[PDB]
Amino acid sequence: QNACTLTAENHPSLTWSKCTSGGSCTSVQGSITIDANWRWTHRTDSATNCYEGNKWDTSYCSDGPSCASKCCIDGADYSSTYGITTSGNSLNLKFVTKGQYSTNIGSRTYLMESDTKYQMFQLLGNEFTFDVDVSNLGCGLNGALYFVSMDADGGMSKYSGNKAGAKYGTGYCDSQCPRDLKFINGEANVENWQSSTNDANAGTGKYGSCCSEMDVWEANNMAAAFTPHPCTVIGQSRCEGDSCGGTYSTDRYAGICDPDGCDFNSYRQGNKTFYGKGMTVDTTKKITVVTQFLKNSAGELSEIKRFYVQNGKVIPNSESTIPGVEGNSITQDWCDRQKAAFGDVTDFQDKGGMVQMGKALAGPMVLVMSIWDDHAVNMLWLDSTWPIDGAGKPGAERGACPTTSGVPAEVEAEAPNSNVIFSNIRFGPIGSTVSGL
Ligand SMILES: *[C@@H]1O[C@H](CO)[C@@H](O[C@@H]2O[C@H](CO)[C@@H](O[C@H]3O[C@H](CO)[C@@H](O)[C@H](O)[C@@H]3O)[C@H](O)[C@H]2NC(C)=O)[C@H](O)[C@H]1NC(C)=O
Ligand SMILES: OC[C@H]1O[C@@H](O[C@H]2[C@H](O)[C@@H](O)[C@H](O[C@H]3[C@H](O)[C@@H](O)[C@@H](O)O[C@@H]3CO)O[C@@H]2CO)[C@H](O)[C@@H](O)[C@@H]1O
Ligand SMILES: OC[C@H]1O[C@@H](O[C@H]2[C@H](O)[C@@H](O)[C@H](O[C@H]3[C@H](O)[C@@H](O)[C@@H](O)O[C@@H]3CO)O[C@@H]2CO)[C@H](O)[C@@H](O)[C@@H]1O
Ligand SMILES: *[C@H]1O[C@H](CO)[C@@H](O)[C@H](O)[C@@H]1O
Repeated sequence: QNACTLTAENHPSLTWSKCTSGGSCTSVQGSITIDANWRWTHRTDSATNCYEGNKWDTSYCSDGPSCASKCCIDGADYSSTYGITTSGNSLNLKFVTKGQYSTNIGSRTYLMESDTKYQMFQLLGNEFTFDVDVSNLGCGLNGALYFVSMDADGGMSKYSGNKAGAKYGTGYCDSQCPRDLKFINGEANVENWQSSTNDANAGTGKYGSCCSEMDVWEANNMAAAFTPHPCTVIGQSRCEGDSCGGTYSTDRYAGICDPDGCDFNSYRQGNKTFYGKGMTVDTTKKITVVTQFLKNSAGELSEIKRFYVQNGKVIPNSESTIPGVEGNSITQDWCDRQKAAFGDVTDFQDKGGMVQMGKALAGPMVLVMSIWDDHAVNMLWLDSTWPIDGAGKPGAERGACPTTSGVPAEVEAEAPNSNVIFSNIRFGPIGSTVSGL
């Protein structure tokens, strides 16, 4: 995709903290950019849309390279159009933003090191911490902070058709191999475009974009999970059609990434009073979330540990109480037992498990922060009973939301002013971001 400048692109600023062994932390001046799929896509020579509603203009261009050449993405009106604001080390993403001519739903954003480069993190062996407020995030919504193995420049150095780069939030990928991206590998995803049946702005193209994914945080004020998702190809790669896998496909496991992950949800692991409104981890208030990516002596990822801090008390992750799935952290062995007790597909195992996730964590990964609703499962996998008839079966109950919650059109209409606030990002070696773990 080319880049256009009918609208100035000014990344909202966002500071974060790099911490050293001993607890000393240094302020870093970063910023954030919005993902290209939310941007205006128009012809390079006019304001005429190349993509509008849920369609491409195929009277103008009709294949990947030519649309990538004749179309561009433009700047983004962060606050008034997308409901994205920052202040200091704090980022607020609003759910539905109604402007004069348009309605924006959700957002996906990336931390920048510079105007043209995502801030890369190498997580293995290290510690990542942030504060989050999910208090205004109800059933059916997901405020997500995670890492994916995108390239720092959005793919510019790999794909000559991508002339927009990280500045315009290009190059996305995750463990769902998403096919709704309008540009992948520097080529517009216009071939075999099929409009979504329930999302007025979306469709899927011939191609999807895969890469490793570490879901540090997927949460609302009812339920939370952290989930590694390995891929048999570590970095960004293009997939084709149904072989992409991911959930907007016929066989979600048919592709190269694990679409389920090895998930830890306190509620799903059997502790229903640990996380929620006024609970041990109280979701009406700001929560500090600590994640440690531990190595074994061979240098592989052996364990993911979670701690919470609220009002100065360190709260270790809740004990999983599912019989046979004892433990409060994610390990290969724990994941084997979890999949067994829940009767779930061992795709995590088949695609390389912890060791394969650690290969991604050893490399650079992009930090992404988003807010969204779910046009496939109404977020029931996160905060409800899933499958909907599975009450009493181990693994089915994930939160206390009703099985009728989460329908995008309904939650968009009822809770449009929902929002999530990510703030106070701290990163460094183990023990460096919060004292007294
Ligand atoms: C869900 O996770 C909760 C936090 O991990 C956990 O709360 C903990 O409950 C125990 C009760 O067994 C409390 O222990 C208190 O009582 C014992 C015995 O009287 C004392 O020896 C302890 O020192 C303590 O005072 C913990 O305080 C409490 N932890 C927190 C952080 O509140 C729940 O038990 C878990 N629920 C399930 C079903 O496992
Ligand atoms: O097309 C321009 C239009 O896009 C809207 O954002 C879309 C994104 O284009 C789309 O990628 C995203 O898809 C997410 C979906 O909503 C979720 O259910 C789930 O599947 O994850 C997807 C992202 O990976 O949906 C949004 C909403 O349709 C903007 O809201 C809009 O302002 C803009 O004009
Ligand atoms: O991230 C983008 C994509 O995520 C989809 O949700 C996934 C979850 O990420 C995934 O963890 C979950 O996996 C569950 C699985 O579906 C069930 O079979 C269960 O038994 O085990 C897993 C534990 O949760 O699946 C969902 C469904 O795909 C969103 O649906 C999608 O909208 C979004 O774009
Ligand atoms: C069209 O089809 C989608 C496929 O996921 C359904 O979920 C929905 O009913 C939409 O109307």
